[PDB]
Amino acid sequence: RRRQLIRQLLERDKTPLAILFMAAVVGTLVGLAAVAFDKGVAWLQNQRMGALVHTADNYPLLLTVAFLCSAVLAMFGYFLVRKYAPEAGGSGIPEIEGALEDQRPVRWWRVLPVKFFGGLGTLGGGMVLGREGPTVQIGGNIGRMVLDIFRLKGDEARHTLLATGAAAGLAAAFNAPLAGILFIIEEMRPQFRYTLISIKAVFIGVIMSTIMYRIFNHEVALIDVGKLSDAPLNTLWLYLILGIIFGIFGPIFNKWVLGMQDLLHRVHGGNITKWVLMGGAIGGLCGLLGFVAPATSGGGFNLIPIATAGNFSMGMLVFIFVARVITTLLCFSSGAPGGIFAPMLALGTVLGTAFGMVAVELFPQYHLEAGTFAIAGMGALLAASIRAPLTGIILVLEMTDNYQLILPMIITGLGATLLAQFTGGKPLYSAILARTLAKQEAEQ
Amino acid sequence: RRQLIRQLLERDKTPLAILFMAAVVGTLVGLAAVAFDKGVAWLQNQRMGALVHTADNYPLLLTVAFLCSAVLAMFGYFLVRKYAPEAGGSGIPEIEGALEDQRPVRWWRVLPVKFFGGLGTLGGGMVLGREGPTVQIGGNIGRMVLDIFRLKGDEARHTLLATGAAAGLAAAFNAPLAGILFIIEEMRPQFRYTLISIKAVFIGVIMSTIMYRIFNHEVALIDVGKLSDAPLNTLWLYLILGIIFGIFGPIFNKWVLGMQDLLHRVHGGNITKWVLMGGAIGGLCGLLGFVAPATSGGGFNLIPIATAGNFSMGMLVFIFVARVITTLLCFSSGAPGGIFAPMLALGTVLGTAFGMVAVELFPQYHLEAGTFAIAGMGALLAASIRAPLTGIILVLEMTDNYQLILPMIITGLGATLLAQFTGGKPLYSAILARTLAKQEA
Ligand SMILES: [F-]
Ligand SMILES: [F-]
Repeated sequence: RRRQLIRQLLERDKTPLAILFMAAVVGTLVGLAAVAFDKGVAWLQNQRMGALVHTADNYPLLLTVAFLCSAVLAMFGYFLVRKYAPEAGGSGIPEIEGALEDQRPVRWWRVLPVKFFGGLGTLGGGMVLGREGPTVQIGGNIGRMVLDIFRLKGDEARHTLLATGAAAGLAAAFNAPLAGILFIIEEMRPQFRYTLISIKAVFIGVIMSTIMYRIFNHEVALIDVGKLSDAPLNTLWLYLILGIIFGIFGPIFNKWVLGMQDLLHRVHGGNITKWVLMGGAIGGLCGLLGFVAPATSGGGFNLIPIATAGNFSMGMLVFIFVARVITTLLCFSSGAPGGIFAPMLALGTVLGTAFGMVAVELFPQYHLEAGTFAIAGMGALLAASIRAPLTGIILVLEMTDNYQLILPMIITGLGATLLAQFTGGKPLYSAILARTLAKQEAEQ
Repeated sequence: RRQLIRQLLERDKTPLAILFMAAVVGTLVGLAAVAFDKGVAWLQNQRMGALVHTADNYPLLLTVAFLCSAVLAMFGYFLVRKYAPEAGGSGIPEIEGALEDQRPVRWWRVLPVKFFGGLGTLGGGMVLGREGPTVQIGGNIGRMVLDIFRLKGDEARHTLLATGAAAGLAAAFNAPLAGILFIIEEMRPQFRYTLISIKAVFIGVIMSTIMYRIFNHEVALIDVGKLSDAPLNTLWLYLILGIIFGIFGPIFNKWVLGMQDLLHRVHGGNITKWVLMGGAIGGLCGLLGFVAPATSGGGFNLIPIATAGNFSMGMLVFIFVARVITTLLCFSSGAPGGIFAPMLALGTVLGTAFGMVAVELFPQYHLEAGTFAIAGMGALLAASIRAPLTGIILVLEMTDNYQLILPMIITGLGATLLAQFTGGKPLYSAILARTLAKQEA
């Protein structure tokens, strides 16, 4: 196989100029789409705040329009899903993972407007769900759309522009080019066999995406956490312990999401009307909570900087974790459109923060900042539930810019994946793609 | 399909034996890396103490500089030609080859040869990098524990071979991420599926890196400080720089390939002419290493000086040209040692130089030449080696200027794109190719 290799080695990294140029087009569109989705979600969150001020006096009246406003956007969001694109329910990452395995269709004439407007409903409603879901799926669909439209032939191209769309989609959601590129080549591409995905092409797509997000979102980070302290070698072992804690919690959380998926399916049975109604119910609870306890609802990015800063009481940190596990499960396992990726960042941060606080009081010889532990914890549920540690690590890095915590981040994440393996849990995105592929055979 | 459904449910279940064994490879590679590194510096130190003992007679001191290196160089080329020829050059093509199951991992021979061979050429003050030694030694250690413990399986032969080379790049740069990424972007078999456990390579890189940190904490290899940000209206300049690196990459690639041949003439393959040529080249490096230290050595000392704009335009043009020369000479001569880091110094100098032109041409941009230095620093890597992802994340891990991530990515990508469009190849892949073809011929 030697002579073939020599031929192959000499022909390496020669992506067809067509695919390279098209990567740039996919990037650019995904980016603008992502920017819009973001700007849309923000506008609805804002009109909702403008309603609570038009009725800021009558608390029971105000507690009502807080509920209804979400409920309507929730329902409308669930409705676009169940009626026109069932594949746009849930995250949007198993579905494009499916598409990379050539085992799920990319119906872009339906998913684009369903994911976009349906997500705009759930997120803009104030539900506990992340933009990644929508942007990744949207991005890949936009990937497919420019494939079809220019009728590019080849396996390389289909897989490439599909992958580029998802990577440009993740990048634009977090202002995280490296994490987008990495996510594809760690999680997203097909895991069990070879593929022809030009990394350089995913690259170009991602760049263009990130430049578009930059044209419209310059000067304000999603997460400013400032420059935290260092970690001395004698402190490293504590991070292993935090990893192990995520590691056994990872799989447990995974069960609750799959389990809740089932338990919630009972309530509506498949029925579009019960389902939509159950959507406005969960939706409204979030709009409500988003007023009376805003750290238990929404994206959770706001409470990231706070937990890292030490401005939360252990009691509040325990409250926020428990509550959010509850609302994360409700919002995602109910099948609304939207990711579960970003909400795992908040759950991560909170849990680590609290660990840091206990680490500070038990160990003053160490000179701890509980904030280093929050930051090692932020990508850690990503590690133990999604089993994409290399991506959560680089993603947290890009968002928090605390490179001195590298060793700490890597060790925590790693400890989490190891214990997630060892206690019999599985990558959450893969376990979802599976039940969906298996239902695509059970009813046959 | 039903195959897939059973695959997804079984995903990321690396055999515990492979995981525990990664820990030991990483540790052994970390230790070995450290030892290699302290060895090199010690010898570099001695040579500095010999120039002090004779610091009066200028033509005498020029001599003992030449000789101390010449001898060490000779001892280095010697250990390779005599006991382990697969430990000539960089060492990455070889391990790549190994992972393709097309080259042998003779660890009983490569470990001591690459270690002491590297010790000589590097410690003598030649323009080479510790990666070659450390990645090869690390892969070889990986095979070594695999043999010794008799681990059967393709996954085990491919994983432990990989975690060893990642751990050895991590340890030579204090870049745990770049270690990991180099495996997935460049080292792994590029044209077919492989069962290499990413989680396991990770573990090896952690243990490797920790070892290095036990013995090298509190000092970084490159400190550059915090540089300015890069305005959107400033981004197109980085595209241009990457274009410049993109056309030069392939040309420089030809030159390393050709100089390999043109030096292979001088000695014909003969151990004595070869080891002698070695001491001339090494002698030249210990000599330049005193009269103009910027033209010789690893190159790390001038990167901060270049980034802080503390060189003149002329002094940069010189240093660059001077290094193109002493880089080809040192590495195309077959001396044990990587070409990977000497590209970092090259990429930095070109950048700074481009940066300085930008400053005087566009005062409206409020530019800092150091930002082009950092964008360029991993750009030659992108152009010649064609691992832009590993380049970018490596420079990030060493320079800590993340606000330059767009400019760095843009320049690097403009580098790979133009390298491809001008017919250049992945230099590591071109070398493994050359070696596999000269095999079956
Ligand atoms: F998700
Ligand atoms: F090299």
